[PDB]
Amino acid sequence: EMEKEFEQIDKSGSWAAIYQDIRHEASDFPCRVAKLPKNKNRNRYRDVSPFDHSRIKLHQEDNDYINASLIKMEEAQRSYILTQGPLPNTCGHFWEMVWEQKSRGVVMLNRVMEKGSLKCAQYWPQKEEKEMIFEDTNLKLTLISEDIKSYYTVRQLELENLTTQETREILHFHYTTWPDFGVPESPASFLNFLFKVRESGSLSPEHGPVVVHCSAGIGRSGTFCLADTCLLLMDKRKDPSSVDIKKVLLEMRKFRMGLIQTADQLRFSYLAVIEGAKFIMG
Ligand SMILES: CCCCCNC(=O)[C@H](Cc1ccc(N(C(=O)C(=O)O)c2ccccc2C(=O)O)c(/C=C/C(N)=O)c1)NS(C)(=O)=O
Repeated sequence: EMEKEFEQIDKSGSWAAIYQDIRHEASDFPCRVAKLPKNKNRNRYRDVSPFDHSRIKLHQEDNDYINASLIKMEEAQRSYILTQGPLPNTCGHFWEMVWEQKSRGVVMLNRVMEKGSLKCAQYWPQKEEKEMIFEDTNLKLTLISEDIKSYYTVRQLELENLTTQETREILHFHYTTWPDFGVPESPASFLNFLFKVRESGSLSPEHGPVVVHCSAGIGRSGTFCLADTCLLLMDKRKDPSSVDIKKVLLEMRKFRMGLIQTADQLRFSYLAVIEGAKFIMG
């Protein structure tokens, strides 16, 4: 029972200690491509890079680099591409990735501006009649429809490979209420958002991996993938109480560094799973 464990950590207020154990135990792999001088402007943060072994490669002989990692969860049979919020100069790379990986959905967990500064480039069109064209990767993006709700917005986008004239519908799930500081009060809206993404089929095997990002693509984005996999596993195993969130996180960290950046985010992940289980259980 993780809820029982949850209350113990709370009781003895040892979240930071536990979060630190995970940090210490976390995998560590080379990120040589990410560090090449030629890719300096393709990274938002100097200390956030994709491991070479799990990085997403753009299908171009020029520079195949993009700060994105493929998190493959074998047992849960779920895959996620975690990436950084695109930069002014990497929006075309971003959509090129979405196209080449055949993703069905993009999940955004932050706002373009937070705390008064830019945390992500405006990579999608805001008005139907004003489509976007990424000349460097030869892609066209058009806002087809938008549905603004209280805690999130879902947008229907059309991505066109100008080279082949081929087009695909891309769903953009934007969680718009994540607080500037800290984590949400309750995982309720976050969980609802998660189920909305699921219900769309964007997380399903018939499509490429969903693309998930926030600013660095490790903290909030980690919370999303962690909660989803844990819930899925509790649904798959005949003994749901065997699902160990700390274990799941360490496994995910083998594919991208620093998923879950604070003790608050860790605690929140527990809440989300526990609360999500009480509902998803039936
Ligand atoms: C693995 C390497 C990490 C080493 C530390 N590096 C950093 O914090 C940063 C990168 C970095 C790492 C994690 C961040 N973070 C995230 O959840 C996220 O965006 O992935 C959050 C982190 C903590 C709390 C909240 C958030 C958040 O956005 O919710 C953020 C976002 C902060 C913000 N909202 O302004 C930035 N690098 S640098 C050059 O020192 O600035």
